[PDB]
Amino acid sequence: DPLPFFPPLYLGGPEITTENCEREPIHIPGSIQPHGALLTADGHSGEVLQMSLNAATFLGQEPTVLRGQTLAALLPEQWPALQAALPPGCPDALQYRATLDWPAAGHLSLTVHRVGELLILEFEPTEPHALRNAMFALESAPNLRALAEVATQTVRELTGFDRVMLYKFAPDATGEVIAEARREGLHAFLGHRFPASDIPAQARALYTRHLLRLTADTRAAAVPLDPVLNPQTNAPTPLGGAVLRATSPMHMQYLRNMGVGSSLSVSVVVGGQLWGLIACHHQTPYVLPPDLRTTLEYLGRLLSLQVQVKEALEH
Amino acid sequence: PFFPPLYLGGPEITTENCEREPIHIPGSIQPHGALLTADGHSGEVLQMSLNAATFLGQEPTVLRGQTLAALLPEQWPALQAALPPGCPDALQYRATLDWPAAGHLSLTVHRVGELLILEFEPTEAPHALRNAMFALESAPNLRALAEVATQTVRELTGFDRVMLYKFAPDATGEVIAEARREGLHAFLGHRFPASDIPAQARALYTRHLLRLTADTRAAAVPLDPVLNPQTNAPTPLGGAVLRATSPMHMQYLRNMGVGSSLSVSVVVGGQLWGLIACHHQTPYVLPPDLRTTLEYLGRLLSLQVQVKEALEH
Ligand SMILES: *C/C=C1/C(=C/c2[nH]c(/C=C3[NH+]=C(/C=C4\NC(=O)C(C=C)=C4C)C(C)=C\3CCC(=O)O)c(CCC(=O)O)c2C)NC(=O)[C@H]1C
Ligand SMILES: *C/C=C1/C(=C/c2[nH]c(/C=C3[NH+]=C(/C=C4\NC(=O)C(C=C)=C4C)C(C)=C\3CCC(=O)O)c(CCC(=O)O)c2C)NC(=O)[C@H]1C
Repeated sequence: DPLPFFPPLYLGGPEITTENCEREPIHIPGSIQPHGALLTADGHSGEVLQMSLNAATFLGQEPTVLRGQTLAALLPEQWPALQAALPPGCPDALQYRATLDWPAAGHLSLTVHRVGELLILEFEPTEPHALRNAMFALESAPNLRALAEVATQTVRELTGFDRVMLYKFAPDATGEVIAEARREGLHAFLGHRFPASDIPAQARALYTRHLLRLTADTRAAAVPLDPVLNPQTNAPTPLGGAVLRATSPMHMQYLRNMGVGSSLSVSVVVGGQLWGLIACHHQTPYVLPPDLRTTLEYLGRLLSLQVQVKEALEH
Repeated sequence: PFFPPLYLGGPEITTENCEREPIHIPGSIQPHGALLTADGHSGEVLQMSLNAATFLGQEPTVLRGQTLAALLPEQWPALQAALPPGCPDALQYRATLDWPAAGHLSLTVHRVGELLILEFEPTEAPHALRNAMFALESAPNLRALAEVATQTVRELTGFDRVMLYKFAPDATGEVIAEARREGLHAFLGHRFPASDIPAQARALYTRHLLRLTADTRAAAVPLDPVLNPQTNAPTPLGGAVLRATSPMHMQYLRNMGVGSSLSVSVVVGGQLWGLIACHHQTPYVLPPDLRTTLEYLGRLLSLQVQVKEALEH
């Protein structure tokens, strides 16, 4: 039965069980994963409102100094570019990316998107023809099976992940692994099917708009935003669109129990519906840098197109 | 059918027989790169472009005996695996060579039956592609998508004019969006006859998704031999971006005052929906890595055109 979200934990909401699963507000956890930092800022003035508690250590500045400046002063070269790329009223799915040379922290990748009157800024550390070669190989795959196999093998070669699967949703939202590339010694998930509740209906809705989520370390504690609520609204900060967003503790338990230290998946979206996932596992924690993740994002789109094409060749 | 090419004493092309010029088999290439053909098994260099000596820095005869194994040691096994016998002519493999004579070359290979076609071009060596991808996806409708696409391509390439050129059901063409330098004629809204891109050119553009005329006044460079030794027949060059352009079309480009031209096919439901069409007033060799960006954009636009057309119908 579909039911509306509970309030999050920090607003006195209940703790989540196998029973009320589908009502966790996974988009507003009030916290981020510790391998990057996040700031929120007023979309018109550029006043800095919220920051992750670890921000001082990524950005090399005291909180009170950060919060006491506008983005115009903090990001003089990027602030006008942000404002042109992310105009008021734009969708929350639109992202702008730049690379910064920050004194204390080396090269940072900056990813920005806009939710209403809020700008959300994510900072992460950042670092030949493999993509072009893959694009052509995908297109020349003769059928859906060969496409799925080429796609899994390519992603594994690009990333070094221990396991890369192509998980396909059935009409009842039960899923099935239809191809996989895996490290020697791992047991096969190929052909196994998993119940629909493994990915509850509110996650699948989110996965249709924001096409990549990840869990870099399934044992890492989440880092709170400070303050936790958006001071504009005294309400929760929407983090659906932020890759740094904390993963559900239900899903992190489900991962640790499998022996997985790192998770990542890309949505494959066909005709406006979530067709399936490029899901990846690593046994140890593992951070895939932003520019490599971009390659996977591009492959997500290519695969969406090629899945349509291969399936049309099939009636 | 097709007329024989000129160099096999076929008729010269006119506006009476546009549909029959065998543009895939011109027997020549554009001079900003070099092309070798080679045997699929032996790696034996069978044809070369008369300009190969320039790019490769090799005494002419040296090449036309040697083997790819010898000539490209690191690459030759990769090719063997990447382009297995029986693969499609559409499948391409690329690498960057740090080659003694020329700082860096791009190498592009595909296979047509028993022949490997190798293309060499100068090359080199950020977020504009990722930023463009998200911009295309958040365009609210087909019109805005067209506008974003043309603007994005112009910004990435510096081309004087970028158009989105949409085919009607009878293959009449219509410019539905345009991004252009100040002080050019506007082609926005204009419609053109089907014959401007004849049926044989459209079919070849459904399979091979990018072509260009880097300089509308440059002479083609012959293949030597012109005929493939294997077959004593013309080498198919349709999958080669170095292919000499139709003189008919070079005449069209010159009459419009274009000096450099490039287009990318937008393919939806197995059919040619339209083209990203680029003009420059002067000669312009777009480097391979930037062309790759446009090739990606072509696929992304193909996806988004279907998405957007579905939310009208
Ligand atoms: C009470 C709720 C439970 C639940 C919730 C849940 N699951 C996700 C996300 C995912 N679950 C996945 C399931 C699988 N991963 C596999 O490898 C296999 C099979 C071999 C299955 C069936 C997957 C792939 C995801 C996607 C995320 C990822 O790739 O890591 C969420 C949403 C988490 C988030 O985005 O924060 C939630 C709430 N899962 C259960 O099993 C029950 C107990
Ligand atoms: C006897 C036939 C003639 C003919 C042949 C022909 N045309 C092409 C290719 C193209 N024609 C194009 C037409 C236009 N480009 C524009 O910018 C506009 C409008 C402002 C039009 C109408 C285009 C875009 C192409 C594709 C190539 C490109 O991007 O430049 C070919 C094939 C060329 C080749 O691949 O070698 C041929 C044989 N053109 C005529 O006008 C008639 C008289």
